[PDB]
Amino acid sequence: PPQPRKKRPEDFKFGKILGEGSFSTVVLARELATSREYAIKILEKRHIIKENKVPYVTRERDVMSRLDHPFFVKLYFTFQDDEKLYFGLSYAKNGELLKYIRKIGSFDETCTRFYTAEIVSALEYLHGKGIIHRDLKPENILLNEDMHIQITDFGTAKVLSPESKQARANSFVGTAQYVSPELLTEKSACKSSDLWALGCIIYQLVAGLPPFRAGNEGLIFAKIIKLEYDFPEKFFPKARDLVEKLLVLDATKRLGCEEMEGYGPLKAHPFFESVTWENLHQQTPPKLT
Ligand SMILES: Nc1ncnc2c1ncn2[C@@H]1O[C@H](COP(=O)(O)OP(=O)(O)OP(=O)(O)O)[C@@H](O)[C@H]1O
Ligand SMILES: O=S(=O)(Nc1nc2ccc(Cl)cc2s1)c1cc2ccccc2s1
Repeated sequence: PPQPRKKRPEDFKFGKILGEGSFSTVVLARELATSREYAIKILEKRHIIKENKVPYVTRERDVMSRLDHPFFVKLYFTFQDDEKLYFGLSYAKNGELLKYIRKIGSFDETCTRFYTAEIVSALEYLHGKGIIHRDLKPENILLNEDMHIQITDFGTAKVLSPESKQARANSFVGTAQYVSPELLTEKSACKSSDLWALGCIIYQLVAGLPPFRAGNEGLIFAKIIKLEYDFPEKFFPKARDLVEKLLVLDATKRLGCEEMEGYGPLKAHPFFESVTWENLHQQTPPKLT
């Protein structure tokens, strides 16, 4: 069918900068005709052309256009003018999960469980569509007005080809603290690489910092491939067990991966015993304190 009229910059009143990326800026904007607020990601054409970033922009648009699930930032529209590309995104009013980890220091068990469950639910959806995120981290897990998660940053995601039953992706992307050992050693990532990142994130929610810590990337890489980390005291025992079943060097042995028979066993883990999985995005999140 036809679609709505293509939008233009003059259709919006732009407000504050929400954040700045290496080759993008996200600005809060109100659509004049509706009074709706959007986070509009803006890229300068000559800059991403000069700096060979066009593939990432195309990737972000293509991957986001495939998503239809409440735990992801939504791509509503795109438009361009002579100088710029514009992505109209849902506005995640409460910002990055990382902000809350820093502020509060350590999530309690109820909050760790709830937010872990939402991330697991989101990954189940993404992996079911054959998509690897590859840069899952608290900075990329935003929070909407109701404090549900909104995962973002899909420019470095990968749609695995169904036609070839593709399992491995060859682009080297990610963030050192959360990068999987297989990417470092085998030079490819798989869906299970996101489960490794999940393990790091669960650890971080409880411990306050992610498990592989150092002042530079190479030192972090060295720890990752040796599985060199420890748990702080008082780390919730069932959460520790879960993390130990995710932070596994062999990607085929991580709870939740295809070779471990998928998300059923992961959702069945004792840490999640009280979770109602079916309708998390309609549940009231526990207050973060
Ligand atoms: N949909 C959104 N709603 C609210 N805030 C957002 C949204 N998308 C991004 N932001 C904020 O804007 C910041 C900049 O995002 P952008 O994707 O342009 O760069 P980045 O991913 O932070 O940086 P880099 O691309 O260099 O890794 C984000 O870190 C986030 O805090
Ligand atoms: O189909 S696209 O891949 N075409 C593109 N045209 C350009 C032009 C200049 C630059 Cl720097 C990148 C792209 S890429 C595309 C359009 C668009 C608009 C807004 C947000 C993302 C994208 S991707």
